[PDB]
Amino acid sequence: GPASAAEWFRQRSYDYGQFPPEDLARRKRELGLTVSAVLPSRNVADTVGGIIDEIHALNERAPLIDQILVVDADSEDGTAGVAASHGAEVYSENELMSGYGDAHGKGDAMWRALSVTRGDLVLYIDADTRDFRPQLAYGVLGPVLEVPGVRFVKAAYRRPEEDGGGRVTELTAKPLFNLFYPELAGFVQPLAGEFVADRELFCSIPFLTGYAVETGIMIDVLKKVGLGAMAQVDLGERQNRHQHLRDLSRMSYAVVRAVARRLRQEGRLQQLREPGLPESFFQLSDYLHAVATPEGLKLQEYVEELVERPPINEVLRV
Amino acid sequence: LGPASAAEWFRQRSYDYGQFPPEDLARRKRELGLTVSAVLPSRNVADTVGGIIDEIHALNERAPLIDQILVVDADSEDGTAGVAASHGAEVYSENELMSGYGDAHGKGDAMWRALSVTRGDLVLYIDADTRDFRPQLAYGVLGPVLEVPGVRFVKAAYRRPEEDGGGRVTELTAKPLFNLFYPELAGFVQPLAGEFVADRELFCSIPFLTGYAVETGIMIDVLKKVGLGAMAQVDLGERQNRHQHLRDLSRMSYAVVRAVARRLRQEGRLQQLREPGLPESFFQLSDYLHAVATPEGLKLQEYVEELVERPPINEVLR
Ligand SMILES: [Cl-]
Ligand SMILES: [Cl-]
Ligand SMILES: [Cl-]
Ligand SMILES: [Cl-]
Ligand SMILES: [Mg+2]
Ligand SMILES: [Mg+2]
Repeated sequence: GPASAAEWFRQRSYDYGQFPPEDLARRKRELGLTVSAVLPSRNVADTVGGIIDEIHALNERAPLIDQILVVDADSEDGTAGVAASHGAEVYSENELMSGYGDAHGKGDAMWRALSVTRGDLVLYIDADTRDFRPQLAYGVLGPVLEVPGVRFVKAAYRRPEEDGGGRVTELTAKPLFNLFYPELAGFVQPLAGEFVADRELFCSIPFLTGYAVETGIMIDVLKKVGLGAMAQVDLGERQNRHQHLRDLSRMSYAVVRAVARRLRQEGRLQQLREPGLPESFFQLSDYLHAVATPEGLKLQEYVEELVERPPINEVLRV
Repeated sequence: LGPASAAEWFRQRSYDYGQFPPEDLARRKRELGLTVSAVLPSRNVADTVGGIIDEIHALNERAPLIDQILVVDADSEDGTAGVAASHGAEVYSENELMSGYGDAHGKGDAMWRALSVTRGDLVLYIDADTRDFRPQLAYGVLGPVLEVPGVRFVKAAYRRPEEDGGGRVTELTAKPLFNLFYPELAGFVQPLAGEFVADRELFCSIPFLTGYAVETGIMIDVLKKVGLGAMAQVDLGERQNRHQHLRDLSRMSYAVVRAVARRLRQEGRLQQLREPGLPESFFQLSDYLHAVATPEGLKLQEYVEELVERPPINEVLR
């Protein structure tokens, strides 16, 4: 395995420039591999159309993506119809793994998607990217297709200069990973939605359902394949999204919850509830967010249960 | 028995500074014979400490509340010392106080050492970098210590100029971490606030973490010492934001994480932190690894900060 974070960073970081699309396509045909691109799509009517159009144009020059799969996460904006009218295979998430109830977020979408992905490789992609450059499709395929032993590949990129990622990455994930999962500290965008692996890998791990999904995947893939089999590819620039700091806070909470849950399974965290601490203070699903408003201080409460899906292998018709 | 919930505490222990007219506070302070020291941990703040001291003096004219003003200077290159002295504050070098401990390890070291020169029954910590120092920044948090019996420790609450739950580190690191591991603290609007007051005995009876981890350690240790019902916060109105770079915030977030981790390890909630099989080269809590994307490629950068716990100053000074 890798000797240190730094040795991994050196051996397992690439630029998209090292994998021209033509070459990859040649290689893929040679390997006899297929690729499903999965777009978990929640109210992305203004963007999925463009992404699908670009994947299509890419496939013109170099056939790399076999299945374009949009999973509509109960959108109210016309997402499903936009995706459909641009030629993607579209599924509502309610209709997949239907015995599971209704959509419980990005993770649930990404997980359920596996039941209809046909490719040997599953490439997850963010559906909300505003100017989708071809390399957001193929860049991460580079190392899975060409480097022995590499099994999982994450995007790295920068906003429009030293980009350590968005705010949840910078202030929640990187700090927690440095402390608890030092092997993950070399990833530039550990929470990126573009990543690819063998379909079998994804079918064999649990998926956290909400925002914590990328966090749980990073940790579980690490434990499964080892750091040496993980890589990242510099894809250049990505206009980061805008969001309200107030809403990032609950996303940060999910990241925390995911680490805490994994720490508890490893046995590093035990007796999470402090003996002495009254029951009334203890409710993990209950997030309190104290704020100051022009009208006084207020205690806001958010209730989100941390739902987790089992390895879909265990639960899908074989 | 204490508050039965964070919401119960939030109602009973949150105040507005309007509830504590300074002249009323001054009377009660006089009646009890209490003195107050104001401690300003100062690193390169020549442009702001002048006003702060000035304003504190102006407030004492209407209502004597601060008996001693201590500027503890981190050997600023900007003439902080001269400014503060000429404005009539007492000035001390952080490296001269408690010098047997060597040179100072950042903000927390300076705050701890100051306890060797504060003579006040009560110690009020204040930010030295505030641009517009309003009167209530000097008296607001004194309200409950003085007027509410049972209350020993009071934290500032405030908003930036619809719903302010704090700066990025507070929002994305502290609140998430406290919600999970220290739910008793989730009602604090500004848990990492630099301005807060307690009795000197209390401060002398707890360790201080050095560096940026100090505010976190204090919250957790005060909580354990006196209980939630003895803590309060007071809304102080509008506080200007001092904005900084998302990169540098990452190191600060990591200090919050480190402070929580250490307390968890000491309680026994966290154990066997270094996973077995993880090569020694990966495990170094003082080394923060910060992966970034630059226009010249991906870069793994590294920040080193030794975390030091100063003992309760009572154990040093008999
Ligand atoms: Cl859990
Ligand atoms: Cl839950
Ligand atoms: Cl430690
Ligand atoms: Cl250390
Ligand atoms: Mg809770
Ligand atoms: Mg380290």
